[PDB]
Amino acid sequence: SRKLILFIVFLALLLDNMLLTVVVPIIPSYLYSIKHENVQVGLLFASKATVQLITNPFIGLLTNRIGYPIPIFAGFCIMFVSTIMFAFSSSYAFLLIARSLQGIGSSCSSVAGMGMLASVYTDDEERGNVMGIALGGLAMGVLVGPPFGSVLYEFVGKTAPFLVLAALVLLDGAIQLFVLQPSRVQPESQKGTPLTTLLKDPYILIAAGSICFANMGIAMLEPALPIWMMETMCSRKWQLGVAFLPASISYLIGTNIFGILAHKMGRWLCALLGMIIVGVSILCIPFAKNIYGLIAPNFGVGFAIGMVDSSMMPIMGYLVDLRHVSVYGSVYAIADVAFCMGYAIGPSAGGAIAKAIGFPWLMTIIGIIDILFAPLCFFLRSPP
Ligand SMILES: NCCc1c[nH]cn1
Repeated sequence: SRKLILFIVFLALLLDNMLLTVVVPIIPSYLYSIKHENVQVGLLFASKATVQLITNPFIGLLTNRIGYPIPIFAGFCIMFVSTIMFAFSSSYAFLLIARSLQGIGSSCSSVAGMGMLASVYTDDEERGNVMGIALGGLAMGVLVGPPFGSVLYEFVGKTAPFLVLAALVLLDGAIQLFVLQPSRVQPESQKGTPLTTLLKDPYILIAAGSICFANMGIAMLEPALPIWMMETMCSRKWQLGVAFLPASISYLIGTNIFGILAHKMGRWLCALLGMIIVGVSILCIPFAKNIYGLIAPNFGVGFAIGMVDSSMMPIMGYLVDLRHVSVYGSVYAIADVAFCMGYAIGPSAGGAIAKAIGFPWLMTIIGIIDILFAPLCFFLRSPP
């Protein structure tokens, strides 16, 4: 019964994304009051991604030395401490510390869980099938985070969503202790194909670049779209809120269906078509005149990014087996670094560009870049 390991990675990713999305509404409002009674706010937002990017390679190396369960449980402990600090700390410095620890725990959870899922699901088809579910864990977390945080903030109080998240994290830790049992440190058999050799690989680089650009598109789109909506359409707050909902719904459906549909169609073809579709949707976003015009391109963006992720993570695992030794911590650290590359410089660079040139020009540039990179996914196809 290795399904319990899938549940642990699903719960870990889901709770991580719940915390990440509950935090985004609550933190600016709380700060916009203590200061009374641009640089630092962006630093607080990007600290999680920056620290996760920094500590991904170290966790990738550590998983080879001490196995996966100890990093997974450590990621749990760090996440629980970060949740408690979010609950009870009300200073900006402590908020930054909590964000940095959340990033460290996110790195541990993501890298170790993806490596463990790759190692226990050695089959090519089942690897993608379960990684679709694991990736849909993040989509479910993103979907059910903001409403959960909002209702628990409005009805009970500020610390209630964080306390409930901490209780759910404690239950996740109890089941982790029951199934993983990190009683002792165990090493893996062989070495790990040092990162210097993995990054020289053109195919691993192509997969990481496709993931990075597909995620950077949405990472620049998500914070820079509401500003342009207020500039042009003068939409209401709730319209600014439900505009990106189709992207999340479509990402969930696309991930959960293409985790299985990518093997029969071809993972390279799925990534190529995903890049083309996300580029086309990003190009067509600026032409929408109202929310009803933005309903479909956001769906396309989310669907295509789901295809890209669900086809490219199993490509990373397959490439490490095909050309290197079968150790996955380092390669999935590479993939996580590719994700946080978009997640870190996404908002700031996107805003800077949208200030220098118009928002439609930024969207056009992102779309043409994605479409131009799409042919590069052809080289990922198997020789036969
Ligand atoms: N690691 C986050 C993957 C993702 C979800 N949505 C967009 N990208």
